Amino acid sequence: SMANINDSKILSLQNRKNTLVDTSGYNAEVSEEGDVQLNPIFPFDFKLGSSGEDRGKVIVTQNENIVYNSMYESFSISFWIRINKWVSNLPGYTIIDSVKNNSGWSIGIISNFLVFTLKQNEDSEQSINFSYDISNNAPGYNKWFFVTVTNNMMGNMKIYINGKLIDTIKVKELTGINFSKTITFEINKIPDTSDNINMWIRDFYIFAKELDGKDINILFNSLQYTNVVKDYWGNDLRYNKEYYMVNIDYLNRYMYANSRQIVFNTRRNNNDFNEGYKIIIKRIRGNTNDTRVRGGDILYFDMTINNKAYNLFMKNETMYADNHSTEDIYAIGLREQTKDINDNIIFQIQPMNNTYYYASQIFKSNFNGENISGICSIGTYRFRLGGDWYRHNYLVPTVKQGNYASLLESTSTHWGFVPVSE
Repeated sequence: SMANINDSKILSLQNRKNTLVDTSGYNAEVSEEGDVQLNPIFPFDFKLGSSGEDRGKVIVTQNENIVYNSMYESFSISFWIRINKWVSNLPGYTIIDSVKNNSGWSIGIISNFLVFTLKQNEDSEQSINFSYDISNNAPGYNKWFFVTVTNNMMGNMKIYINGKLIDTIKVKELTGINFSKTITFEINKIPDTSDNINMWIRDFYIFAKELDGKDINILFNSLQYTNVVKDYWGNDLRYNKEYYMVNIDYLNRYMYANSRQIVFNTRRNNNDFNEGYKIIIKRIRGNTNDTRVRGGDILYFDMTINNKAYNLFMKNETMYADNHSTEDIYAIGLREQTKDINDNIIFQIQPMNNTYYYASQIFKSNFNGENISGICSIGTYRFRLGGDWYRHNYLVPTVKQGNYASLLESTSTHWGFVPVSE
C-alpha cells in the first residue's frame, strides 16, 4: 500500500487530461515551451526532442518552502523514462536539470550512462549512474525503464532501475549545497564533449524521504499493469500489429523460413532490427475492449511471405539433435491458413519482464487454455530443408512438451516483440 509512501510525496508531475500538472497537493507551477507532445493514452507520457530551436521544454517551479524542508536531509526522485535512440556512443546531454547558481542536482545521459549528480558548487560534485549492457543492446537501449534515486546526507546516494539497486556511494560532505526550486526537462547537448533523440517521461515524483527497496518496488509496481504484455521497448503489446519476434538468448538472430520451417539467421545489420520476416499476433480469447495482449490470453501467430499468409504451428515430427535427446520436442513451422482454428496453431502467452528487457513466455495450449501442454523454446536441430540431400543443423523455434516445468526458468523460453518502423 501506497498510502504511507504518498504521505511524503512533494511533487507529482503528471499528464492529466492533456495537461501537465502537479498532483502532490503542493501546487508547483508547470509550464511548457516549444515542441512538447502529450500522449492521450496510457502511460500519458510527454515527449521532448533534442533538435531545433522549438525544442520542447517543461519547467516545474516548486514552492520554495517545501524543497527547503525536504531536500537537505533525505529525498527520493522517481520517474519512468524512455530514450530513442540511446546508442552506446551517445554524446552528453543534460535531460532533467535542477541546478541554479552552480548548485543543485541534475540528470544527464552520455554514452551508455544515465547519471544523477549532486552539484555542491562550481568545482565540486558527486555523481552516480546506471550503465546499460552494450553487448545486449546493439540497436540502442530504447526501452522504458523506471528510475529511482534516493539521497541521504548522513548516508548514501543510491540509484535503482526497475526496482533494483544498481549503484550506491557514501555521500561526501556537501557544505553549502543550495537546492533549486526549479526543475527543467529539456534535452540540452553538452558542447565540449548528430541524430535527434527523443525522451519520453511519465510520473515524475519527488518524496521528502529516503525510500527503501521494498517501497520503491511497491511504487514501481503501482505504476504498471503487470498483466499487459509489453513489446521490446516496454510499450503495450498489441494484436493485429507486425513485430519482429526475437528470442532473448539469440538477439543477433532474425527470423526466417525455409521449406515451411522457421529458422534463425545471423543479422547483417547488428545495430538495427530490420531483417527477416515479421509475425502478427491474433487473438482467440482475451479482453475485447481493446487490442492489447494480456497474460492468459489465447492466441495464434501469422507470418506473411510473398503476400501469402501462414500460421505458425507445432509440427508432429520426430526431431534430431547431435548430442541431446529430443524427447517431447517439436519444431514450430509454417502452415497454410484454414477456415478453422486448428489446435496445433494455438498458444497462451504470459508476460516475462526482466530488469533489462521486456519479453514473454508462450505456452502450447488447446482452444480454452485448460490444457497447457508445453512451452516454446529454441534450439539447434538436424533437418533436410530446401535442396538439402543431407541433414544440416538449423536454429529453430520449438515447443517442449512432457514435463516442460524444467524449462520455465530458462531464458531460452523468453520471447521479445520488436515493433516494425514501417
